[PDB]
Amino acid sequence: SGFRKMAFPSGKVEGCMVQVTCGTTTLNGLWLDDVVYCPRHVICTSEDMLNPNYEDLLIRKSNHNFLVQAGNVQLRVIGHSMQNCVLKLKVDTANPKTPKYKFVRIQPGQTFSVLACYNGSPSGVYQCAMRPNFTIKGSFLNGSCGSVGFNIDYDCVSFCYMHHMELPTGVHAGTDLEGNFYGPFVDRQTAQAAGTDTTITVNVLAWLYAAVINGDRWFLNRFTTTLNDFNLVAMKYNYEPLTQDHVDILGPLSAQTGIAVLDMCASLKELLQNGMNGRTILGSALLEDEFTPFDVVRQCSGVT
Amino acid sequence: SGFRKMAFPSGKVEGCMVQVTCGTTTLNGLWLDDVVYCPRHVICTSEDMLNPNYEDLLIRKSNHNFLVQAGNVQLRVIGHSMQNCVLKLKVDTANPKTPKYKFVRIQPGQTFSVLACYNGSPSGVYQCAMRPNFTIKGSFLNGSCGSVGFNIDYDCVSFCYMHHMELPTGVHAGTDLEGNFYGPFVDRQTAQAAGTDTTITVNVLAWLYAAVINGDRWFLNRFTTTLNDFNLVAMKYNYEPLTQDHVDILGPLSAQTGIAVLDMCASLKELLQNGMNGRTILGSALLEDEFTPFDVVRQCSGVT
Ligand SMILES: *[C@]1(O)C(=O)N(CC(=O)O)c2ccc(CC)cc21
Ligand SMILES: *[C@]1(O)C(=O)N(CC(=O)O)c2ccc(CC)cc21
Repeated sequence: SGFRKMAFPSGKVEGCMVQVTCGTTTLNGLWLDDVVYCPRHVICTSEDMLNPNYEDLLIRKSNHNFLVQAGNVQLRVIGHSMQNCVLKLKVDTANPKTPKYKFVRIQPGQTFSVLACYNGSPSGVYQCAMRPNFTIKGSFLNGSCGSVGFNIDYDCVSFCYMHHMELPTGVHAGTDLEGNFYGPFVDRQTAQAAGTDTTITVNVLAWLYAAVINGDRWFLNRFTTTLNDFNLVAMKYNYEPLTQDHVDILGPLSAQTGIAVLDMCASLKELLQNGMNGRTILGSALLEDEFTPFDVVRQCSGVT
Repeated sequence: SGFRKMAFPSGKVEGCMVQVTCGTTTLNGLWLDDVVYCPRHVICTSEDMLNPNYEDLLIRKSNHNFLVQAGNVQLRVIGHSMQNCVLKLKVDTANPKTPKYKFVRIQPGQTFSVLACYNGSPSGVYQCAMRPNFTIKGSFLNGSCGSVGFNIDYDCVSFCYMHHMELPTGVHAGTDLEGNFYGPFVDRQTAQAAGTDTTITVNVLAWLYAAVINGDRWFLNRFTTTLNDFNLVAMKYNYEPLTQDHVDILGPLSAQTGIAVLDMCASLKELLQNGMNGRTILGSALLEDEFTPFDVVRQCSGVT
């Protein structure tokens, strides 16, 4: 019993974190096999950040200008290339602690763990979600760029995010491990605003199922709804539209609890219209949307 | 910018988790040097749990009745002893991945990370706090016993908790690594009720300082208070009494923000009396009390 915001064990990713320094800029790198992946803005000064031409700035850099340190030992850089917004630094040593891994580009609403690092050293791990506007709400200070987001399936780490930026509003932006930003963001110190940060409806429903499984049932109402009626209310409350794909994904949670997906939708609709009335659900006074249906199944079943 | 519920990187603790089986019961163990620590109720059947006499049950057990597996390899048990509510299993091999470590008994209000495990395998990591009634609100399923709580200071892991029990209300109880339970709980399947779960006042204030540092300032009021006036309101709201020791501990956060501790107390007093009014602080609709002042300093400064 009990339901917590839980991150994946971070050991497999801690064994991959390195420090990358180019001139006077230092950030984090991800060492997998004989390649170190890092934000391409490691080559920039704070002045260059205002309007960088990365291809031009990279002409002035050779292999020996990238200092990669793993623990307290220096790695030899034998090649470098820019792929989208990441630099790939070929090193002469394969990372002995390289886990089984994949690079995945996640969809909005998907959750992942972030191992926040500074100078190639892990400081903490937390769980977050790719917002529908393609930002994440992380906890990142100067030097955190290059910190990665990931999911784990038994022994394989699927890297899905690398941190690159903080928008002027304090929210965060980054890329997949191929260097492609999530959303319309660019690695430039220019005013970039995020779109509407809607609530991830399918995740709120999954978390309502977790609440029922853990005994918080006060919010269960005597109503049902349809996808179209529910979505009219969801639109009004800045909730993402619910599709039949989302209903399908909640099927195992509906089966475990005996609560039809549309009945849970009607309970959510009443919570939106009436509010919490000073009550809590799983120790929260707001509806939590950073647990996917897969997260709820995993946590409630004890997947290791 | 941004403030998250963050756990310590778990790698150092993942390298210590083992599976301990005695007869038909399997739980987790913590392998440090040549000793494996685990809940003494690994020797019990579900029937024994109702009214166990551990000393008597242990007479029927020899070294070879404790099966310890680290990864997919069996460890040889060459000694066993009961210390309070934990068993210490001496093994013939020192754990090669033993980090620098200490065993600490924490005070209520102190936070720590839990690496939830099943069959000696890590499933997730989350941050929690020792409640003032000496329970924790974790996420633990059957077989999670033996999972540990810890804090890290650079390279030294201070183990503070081992999971032993779930109370009939869904809250959790356990011991320090010397086997002494936090609070009045016993390792027996008998109705045990928790006392008042008060709010950790000093932690709420630390989190209000984190909110100010991250730009959420709407709640800052034009008032001040005294410790005695504040405590009269805190008692009414089931908040822990604030002492001058707590004020001292908030000193660095008071200095960083320029907000006197007693002014923050008056802002908290107004939040308690007026409520949030549908507003949020750091994405929360309730006042968060599972960040200590040390956690706020660490996260806001980037300690690795
Ligand atoms: C990136 O290098 C970094 O560490 N940060 C700080 C952060 O808080 O995220 C940051 C902020 C902005 C930019 C512009 C692309 C880069 C970085
Ligand atoms: C302990 O062996 C365990 O794993 N659990 C399950 C839990 O959800 O915490 C448990 C519950 C009760 C007791 C009685 C002491 C032991 C354990």
